[PDB]
Amino acid sequence: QYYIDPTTGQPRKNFLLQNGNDWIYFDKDTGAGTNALKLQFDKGTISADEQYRRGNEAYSYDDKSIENVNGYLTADTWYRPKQILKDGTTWTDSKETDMRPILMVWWPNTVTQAYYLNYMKQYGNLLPASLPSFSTDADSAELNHYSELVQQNIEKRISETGSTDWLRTLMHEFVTKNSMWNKDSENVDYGGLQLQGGFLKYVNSDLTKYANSDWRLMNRTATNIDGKNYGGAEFLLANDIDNSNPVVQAEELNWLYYLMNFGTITGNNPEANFDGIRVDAVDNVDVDLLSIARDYFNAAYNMEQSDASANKHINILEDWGWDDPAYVNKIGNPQLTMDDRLRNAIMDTLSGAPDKNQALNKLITQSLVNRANDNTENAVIPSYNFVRAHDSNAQDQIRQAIQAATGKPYGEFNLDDEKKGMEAYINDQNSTNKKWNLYNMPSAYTILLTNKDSVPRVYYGDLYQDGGQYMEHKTRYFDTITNLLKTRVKYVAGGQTMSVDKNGILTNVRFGKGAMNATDTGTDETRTEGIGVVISNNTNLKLNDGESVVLHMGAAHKNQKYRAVILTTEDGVKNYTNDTDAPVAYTDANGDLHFTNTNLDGQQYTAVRGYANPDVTGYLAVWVPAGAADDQDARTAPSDEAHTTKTAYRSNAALDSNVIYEGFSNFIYWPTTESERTNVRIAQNADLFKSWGITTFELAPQYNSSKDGTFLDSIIDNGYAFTDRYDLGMSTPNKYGSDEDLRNALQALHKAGLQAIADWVPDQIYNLPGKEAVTVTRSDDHGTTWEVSPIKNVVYITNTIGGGEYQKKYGGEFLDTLQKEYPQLFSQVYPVTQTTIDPSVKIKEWSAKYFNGTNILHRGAGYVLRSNDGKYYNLGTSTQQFLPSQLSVQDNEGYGFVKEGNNYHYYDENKQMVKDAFIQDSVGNWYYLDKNGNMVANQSPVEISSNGASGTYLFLNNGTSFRSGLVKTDAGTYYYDGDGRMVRNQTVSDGAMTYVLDENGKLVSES
Ligand SMILES: OC[C@H]1O[C@H](O[C@H]2[C@H](O)[C@@H](O)[C@@H](O)O[C@@H]2CO)[C@H](O)[C@@H](O)[C@@H]1O
Ligand SMILES: OC[C@H]1O[C@H](O[C@H]2[C@H](O)[C@@H](O)[C@@H](O)O[C@@H]2CO)[C@H](O)[C@@H](O)[C@@H]1O
Ligand SMILES: OC[C@H]1O[C@H](O[C@H]2[C@H](O)[C@@H](O)[C@@H](O)O[C@@H]2CO)[C@H](O)[C@@H](O)[C@@H]1O
Ligand SMILES: OC[C@H]1O[C@H](O[C@H]2[C@H](O)[C@@H](O)[C@@H](O)O[C@@H]2CO)[C@H](O)[C@@H](O)[C@@H]1O
Ligand SMILES: [Ca+2]
Repeated sequence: QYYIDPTTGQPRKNFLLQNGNDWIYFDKDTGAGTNALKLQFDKGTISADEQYRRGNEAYSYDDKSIENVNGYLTADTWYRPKQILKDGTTWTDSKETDMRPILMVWWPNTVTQAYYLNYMKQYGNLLPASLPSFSTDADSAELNHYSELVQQNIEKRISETGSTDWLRTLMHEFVTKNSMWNKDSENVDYGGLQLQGGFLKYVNSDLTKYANSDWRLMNRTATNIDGKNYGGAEFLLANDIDNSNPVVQAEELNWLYYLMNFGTITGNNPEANFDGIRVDAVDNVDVDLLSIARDYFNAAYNMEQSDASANKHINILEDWGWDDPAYVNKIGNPQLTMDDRLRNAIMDTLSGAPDKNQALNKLITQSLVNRANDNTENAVIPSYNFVRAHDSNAQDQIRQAIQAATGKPYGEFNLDDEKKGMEAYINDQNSTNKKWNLYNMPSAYTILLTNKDSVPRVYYGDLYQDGGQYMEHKTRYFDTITNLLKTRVKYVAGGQTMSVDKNGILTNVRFGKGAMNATDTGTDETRTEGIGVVISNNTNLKLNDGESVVLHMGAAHKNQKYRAVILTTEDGVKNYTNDTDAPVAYTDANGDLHFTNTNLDGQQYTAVRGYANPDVTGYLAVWVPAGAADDQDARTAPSDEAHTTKTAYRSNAALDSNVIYEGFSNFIYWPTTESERTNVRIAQNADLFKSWGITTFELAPQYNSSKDGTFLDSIIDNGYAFTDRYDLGMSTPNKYGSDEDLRNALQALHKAGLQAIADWVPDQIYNLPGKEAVTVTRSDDHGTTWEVSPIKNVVYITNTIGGGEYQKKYGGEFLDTLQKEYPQLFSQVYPVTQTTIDPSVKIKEWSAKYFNGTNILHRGAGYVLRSNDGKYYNLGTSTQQFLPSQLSVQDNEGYGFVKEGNNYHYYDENKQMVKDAFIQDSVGNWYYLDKNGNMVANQSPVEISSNGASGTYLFLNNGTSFRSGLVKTDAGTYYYDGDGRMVRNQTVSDGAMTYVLDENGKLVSES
């Protein structure tokens, strides 16, 4: 049962021997002999082709074996295969860490497969650089051979690097070059409020049921409560919160309570709570939120009881829609509407270039208030007005200056870029011809701060340079505007008149406290109060000799000395902060002040004429009575008299006595030292703000920025773009300081008698790190289906799960207290939902079910993998378990080596019988299927063309092709080479053995 050559001691291995009628086969490994005629084909044999198919199957359909999102697969999915083609050569059982890209073994179509091969060649170096591009007409057999070659090469590179890090990067780079897997399939469009290039609305589906909602009532703003009109755009930025969901509404109330009691809650400090809110993005949320905030404020503070009660909590609305004020008034002015008519009148008549400004008359009429003869109180819709805001004529133009100074694309910049753009923006601000800054700021602010029936709001960036550390540099308008502010405190009160003369010149008068009309004789304090303003926007203004400008100061101001507050000069303006050295003018017996093209009593700059300089383009002069005491204060305290209408604010002298300060710019820099922190500096300057008559300080939103760079707000970290609603400089400081700095700023403000406004931002949340599979539809800013998009009811990977530790800690945590103290909040029925809020679920973590939609995420319409007929692959978590065929186990019945009658056959991948072909098995044996498809296993030399020319083969009874071995017969000994072909007429070596074969193949000698 062993065969040795007794003369050499050496054993014969892989040796077929005839002994009489018996044949003995001595095996390859040990030379152990068996009856050759009883060798049987191994029924469990599989081909090398089948071994390859199976190696690449998924190890299992576990979450652990196949990267997924809610069970769905993506173009980025890696998986654990059953086996790894280790080092490109050796199939080896996979470890749990042997993840491989699905795109190594699967492609959505042959085109993408072809493109994959070209990419892996060109950028991966995973095929020879010489090889020709595979084209659209490329053959499947050819694609598969080179796909297998890429795998072999990938495996080789993994073996040498010991890593797949490189392959993660390479594969993702390839993925993003496919339209179906990048922004190109997402219909990028910036129309309307698609600020980030488009939206996907979330829709109900059986495929993503955990993301369903019964709400998502969109665009239900002041003009669209019943949903039967168009309304404002629901979608604006990032992850849109569904504020029509009663559970979300209760969480919005919870958050509002957190802000209003922030000091108590986070610092056990009753001096560090906010006093009012700004409602951000009013026209982009369910208007129910306005009544919800109302009702909370009513219950906590009795807002509607009196002016004294309402005015202790000044609230504002970011409500741009021109129909909003009528509605806000109807619901009780719980938060002050803006007057966007009036701000636009300033834009059209003062703020434009000399060739743009329109007739000044618009200032009188285009407003919630007609100001020709404003001689009454509590008669109009109360409102705030402003000339600029952090995002109104600031952020676009400042980005334009940065683009100009650096040449980088619009809205892209680092800190150095910003500084360089800021230098260009300030130089422009200091020019007569401005490209990026508004014109006539002193005149615009003069209108802002001398208007009756208005709460003016002063913008930080008109006092201090927008970019810089907080309050680091002043604008050219700082002296002008603060002079206006102190002057407003001291003198501005009573009735108002405005008119425009035949020369287009505006006269604006306030009579002083105690006088409503030009004919009122006034009270004690009227005399040295009031103000007279002359404005032109005509840089070429020239009065003809004899023509005049008359300010009708009124019957309280007959035969009276006036002095200038502001006069225009050739190069700028002159400010007078008190009577000293201020030019004077006297009213006549009627109370009229007269100006002409001639100076008054030799006083330079007292003639009316046009100028053009960096301050004034046109004309500005401002006059007040001389001889006011230094402590004169023309403000009115709010009455505690019961209201007789359902309203918080009323437009009257007490409300008018308020000034809001928007105390930030988007372009405040991150502090380099603790002393540079915005909130530190606010705390130190509370008495200064007070001295300007600021009664409420609007702080920036205090939420830590998501820092994700996806919009300006998360580039310059203003606090409008955040993951964690309750994290106010708490996990780490915000741009303005730590939460302790915020609390100290609130306390300092309160010590000075100022209120503080919390910026309430219910519209959206950014940068949620948890992926989620959600059925979506590409849509416009109103959630109208984007008709040309293929993304309609398509599963898409969103970033919707998370919200930070403070949302977790505080989410829904004050609802108990609110229900206990103010049960009436929980029975109110809101007009859009037509139901109450729902405190029964606390939101501690966000997910898709709580959102209306998302900006487009550039993952591509087909990022979530589907079969040809549109069926989604899935582990079975959210829909039917279904995997690509290459990942799945196959039914092996009638495939591979099949016995039929007395013969074995081989059926290929198409269940087709294989004829006249060699097939190798998984352990390296070769078999041959003859021209009738029958395996040859007859142990006799047979002629076969493997292609040219004909060779002599021998197949043992198990079907294996005999190779690299001797066959000793009674008629002679023959040698078959490494290809299983009989050797004739040469000398060969096989290991230590040298064989000489004659022309018939008979062994002549060995050694
Ligand atoms: O004409 C309908 C018009 O209305 C809305 O736009 C408003 C927006 O809601 C306001 O906040 C503000 O910007 O004024 C706009 C004009 O009223 C829709 O959002 C818009 O698509 C639509 O054109
Ligand atoms: O901030 C959300 C707000 O943005 C848009 O409003 C513009 C407005 O159209 C302009 O007049 C400009 O001066 O400033 C605003 C803020 O950028 C939307 O139109 C509005 O509906 C939305 O609430
Ligand atoms: O608010 C006083 C103002 O009212 C009228 O103008 C309104 C007009 O009634 C409205 O339809 C609205 O859309 O805008 C106008 C103001 O911009 C008077 O015509 C006007 O003289 C008066 O100042
Ligand atoms: O065909 C391009 C098309 O795109 C946008 O139109 C949207 C539209 O805004 C939607 O409300 C809805 O009807 O689907 C359309 C896309 O199929 C652009 O607004 C439009 O100008 C343009 O024609
Ligand atoms: Ca919204």
